[PDB]
Amino acid sequence: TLNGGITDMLTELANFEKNVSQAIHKYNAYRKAASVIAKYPHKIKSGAEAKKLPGVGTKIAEKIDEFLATGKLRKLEKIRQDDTSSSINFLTRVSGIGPSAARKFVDEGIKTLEDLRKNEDKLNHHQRIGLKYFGDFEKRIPREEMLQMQDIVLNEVKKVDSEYIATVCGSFRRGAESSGDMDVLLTHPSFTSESQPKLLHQVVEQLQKVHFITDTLSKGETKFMGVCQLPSKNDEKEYPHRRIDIRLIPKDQYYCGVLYFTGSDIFNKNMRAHALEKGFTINEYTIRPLGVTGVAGEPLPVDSEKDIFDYIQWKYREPKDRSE
DNA sequence: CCGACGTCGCATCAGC
DNA sequence: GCTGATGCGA
DNA sequence: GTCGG
Ligand SMILES: Cc1cn([C@H]2C[C@H](O)[C@@H](COP(=O)(O)NP(=O)(O)OP(=O)(O)O)O2)c(=O)[nH]c1=O
Ligand SMILES: [Mn+2]
Ligand SMILES: [Mn+2]
Ligand code: NA
Ligand code: NA
Repeated sequence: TLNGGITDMLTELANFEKNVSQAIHKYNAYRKAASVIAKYPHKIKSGAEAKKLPGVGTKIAEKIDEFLATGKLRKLEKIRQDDTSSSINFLTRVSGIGPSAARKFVDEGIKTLEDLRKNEDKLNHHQRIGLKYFGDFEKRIPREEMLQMQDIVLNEVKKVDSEYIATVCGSFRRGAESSGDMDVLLTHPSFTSESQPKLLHQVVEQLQKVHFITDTLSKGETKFMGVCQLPSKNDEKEYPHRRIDIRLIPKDQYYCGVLYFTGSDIFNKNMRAHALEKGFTINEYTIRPLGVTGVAGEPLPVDSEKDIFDYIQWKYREPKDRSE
């Protein structure tokens, strides 16, 4: 919060670029700038000072100058009172409503949650779920609830077939005190690259049967996106509904998957950079050697996370030490 | 100057 | 009905 | 919007 006013500003600008102007690369630019400023251990005195940071250029330096001198940005203040733009930006907070749908809604006079509630038949299945759990989906999940959620998922998975391997990844696996969602990775010895596709279905079905999974956003043969909720403790207040994903991955690509979806974002980029250095290319699925001309060879056998590290001469890093 | 900038599974649309 | 495009989330 | 080939 050292430069909180600046990073709040850049984040708000980022959102209007994505949701209103539909300029995804400007969105990412503003977030890159906000992130590098968020890490900078001094209170910024000038735009010139900030411009030394990678990701902060001429225009943002100009904006920072205006903010420091006046306490605001004229453009941002203006788009804030724009009823059309502020409404488009807001509606995209509904899961399933992106920039395109939000624009169409506002175009025909639908600008609020209240308006969405009045117009169910113009909402697809995902958008209806996003509306129903609008509040819940914006809450974070305390680690304690995540632990209880993990208890349920690992138990039910093993109950379906004890040969399943399941891992809760993401921020939880890195040991975070709270999480945005629950990322579950699943594999099974009978599922390889060279291979039934009811393997995901039976796990989803069992979680529905014990009433853990409450809604489905999408479900194919390899990826489930949905909603879950912990059971209510006696006559206590109900737990918020939570977002849960389940990914079914071939055995031979499982740990490349666990690595990637454990993160963090930044650790992943660093690791992949070091791999090219050492002559390897790592994606979410595999690790392949690069020839002298840059030609990628066959995927290398991986039977653990650590295997990936050994391939690239890196010593195993604990998930709790993967913030970068 | 001017193109890159993460990527891909699933739901649903657009065209035929 | 089928194929490819588009929107969306993360 | 920022970067860099
Ligand atoms: C979206 C995204 C995902 N990942 C792979 C690694 C992210 O850390 C990770 C898990 O994704 P997540 O749930 O979007 N992020 P998180 O679990 O670290 O954070 P949170 O608990 O959802 O807030 O998956 C990336 O490497 N880059 C990304 O941009
Ligand atoms: Mn997550
Ligand atoms: Mn996630
Ligand atoms: Na800079
Ligand atoms: Na949305």
